[PDB]
Amino acid sequence: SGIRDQLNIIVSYPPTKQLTYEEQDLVWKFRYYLTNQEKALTKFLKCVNWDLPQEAKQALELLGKWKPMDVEDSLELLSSHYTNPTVRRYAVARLRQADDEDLLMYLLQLVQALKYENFDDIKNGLEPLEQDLCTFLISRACKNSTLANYLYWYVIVECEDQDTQQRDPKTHEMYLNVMRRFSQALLKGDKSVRVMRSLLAAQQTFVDRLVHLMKAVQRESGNRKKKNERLQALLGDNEKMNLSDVELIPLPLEPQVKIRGIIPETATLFKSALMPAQLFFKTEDGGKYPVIFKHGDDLRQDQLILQIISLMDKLLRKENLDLKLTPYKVLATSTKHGFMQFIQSVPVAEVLDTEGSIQNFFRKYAPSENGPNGISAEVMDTYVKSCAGYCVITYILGVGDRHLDNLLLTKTGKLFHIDFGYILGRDPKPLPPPMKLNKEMVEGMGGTQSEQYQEFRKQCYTAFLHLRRYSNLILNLFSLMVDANIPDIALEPDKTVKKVQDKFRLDLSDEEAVHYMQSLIDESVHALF
Ligand SMILES: Nc1ncc(-c2ccnc(Nc3ccncc3)n2)c(CC2CC2)n1
Repeated sequence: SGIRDQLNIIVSYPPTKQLTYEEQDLVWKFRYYLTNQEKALTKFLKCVNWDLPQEAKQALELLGKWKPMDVEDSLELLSSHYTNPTVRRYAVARLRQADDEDLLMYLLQLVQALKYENFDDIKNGLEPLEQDLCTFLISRACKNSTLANYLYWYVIVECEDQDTQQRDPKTHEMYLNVMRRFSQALLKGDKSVRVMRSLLAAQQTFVDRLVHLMKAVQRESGNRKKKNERLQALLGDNEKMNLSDVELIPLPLEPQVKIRGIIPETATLFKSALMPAQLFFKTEDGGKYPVIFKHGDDLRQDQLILQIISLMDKLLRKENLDLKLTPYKVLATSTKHGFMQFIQSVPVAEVLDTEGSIQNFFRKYAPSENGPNGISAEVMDTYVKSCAGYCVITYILGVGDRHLDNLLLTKTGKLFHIDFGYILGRDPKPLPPPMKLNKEMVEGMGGTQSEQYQEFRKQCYTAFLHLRRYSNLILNLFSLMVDANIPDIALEPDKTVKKVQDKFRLDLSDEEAVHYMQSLIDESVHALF
């Protein structure tokens, strides 16, 4: 039997690779032989004409007898492609074997995946073991405060979405029903479950008041110094604003952190057009949590990229590879405003302007005599690792608008990227390089002939080989985002996944891919001359 060779190629395919008429009839011919292969069920379900009552009936029979698929593959079954109630329930049942830690990593996409669900089932669950996506998400949210906090904010922003409201009123109403269903489930739950609902309410009003505070500061006609004094004044008045002192509510940005209020004196506005605020949150244990509060911007694209960077960091750490990345938290509280976790760092542009180079900066704040080029071995290892991680991650996500004001550096050697306005190949200038690696980074690791540069390339291959192994999960997650109001996705929804897939070079073998990665680093470093 030599047919199993061509058959195994079809099974190993990416989730978004369309099966040809020939491949389709080959999978449908050998269905029963494939019931022992789990990664095959995925390929089997896309051969079925679900509009044919006889064909669907036999397929649902095979589903039952089939070796259950991994959580990662069940995500495909929740995309717009499947409408079969039984296939969608099967996906929920497989997603259920995953723990809350993995579930949270997928929550952003699953809230999107609700627009592919039965809208009538969602509405009818409202008061006048085999759950749908809505029922499952609420079920898990009632048992986990962290899960419930993100479910609240991810859904509220979709309700608030005015573009969805006018261009698709059916979808907007479904999300209001998802919110109503969640609120209903919380009020019907235990003593612990019912307090969760008032905590979400408290956070909502805190955000509402914080929004109002931002608008009140702009009433002050004066300069930034006068605007800052205005911000600090209003923040001190807890009778009026009620933001310096509040009952310990979870921080929307990181719900595991409970807060007492915002320190009024250390609160300032950033020198930028939209003037976002830098706010220090008093935690329950007397600590400080710096946040950026942005009003007049849609953080949903940055929220998606940072959620993917977080997943890629977790996947790499799981493979015993800590590339010292900065997956800072981003939570959108509206389509008009949101939070970002503040990381203490210096933009690479300010590094050059004040110290001349990265290596000078490193020598100033972290010197070591026997260390490479007079810099600490720990700081240098951190920098080489982070450069590598970000080089591969930005390449995969096709991050544009890379300039030295949105490349940040820490004194501990951590290098990270911010502001993901241009993603999936888009850039302000035409013909962008596929590898975003500038001369400043190369010079920081001691030039193209250093041992650090060789380690950097090595780390790049490792990271690229590890992330390619997780392409199925990443591509499934991006596939659930196709119809989301994410600017760089909404431009070409139908072409989005393919833009990510091509970066993996899944056509090449592990050895060929390392060759491609080493040449791509070569050609980009070459172009810098
Ligand atoms: N769009 C955007 N995306 C991310 C960040 C961000 C996120 C996390 N940490 C930091 N840190 C710094 C940044 C600039 N200078 C020092 C630290 N910045 C920022 C910078 C804030 C001025 C608005 N903007």
